[PDB]
Amino acid sequence: MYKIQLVNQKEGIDVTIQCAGDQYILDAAEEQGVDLPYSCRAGACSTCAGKLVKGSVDQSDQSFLDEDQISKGFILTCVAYPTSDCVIQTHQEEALY
Ligand code: FES
Repeated sequence: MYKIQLVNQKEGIDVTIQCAGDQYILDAAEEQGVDLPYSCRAGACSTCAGKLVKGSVDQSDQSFLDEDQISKGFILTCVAYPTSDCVIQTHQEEALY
């Protein structure tokens, strides 16, 4: 399983969880007691946006983020399967706007 560090100083989040390659990051976090934002849970909005600081994901079901947003590291945590150990900033929807 992948090691996923989730951070947000404003929200008081600083936790590293395990996530299998076949579970989405949001779901693994919520299963482990972490309170992350989401609404559609289907990759079609920005509510669950996070930002990769390090690592990689497979978020190929996502349908919202453009190529420049992806290039900067943004991810939709509700449809992102980890493909490496990651460090992710949570609650990053503002950084898109
Ligand atoms: S909650 Fe809408 S894309 Fe993740």
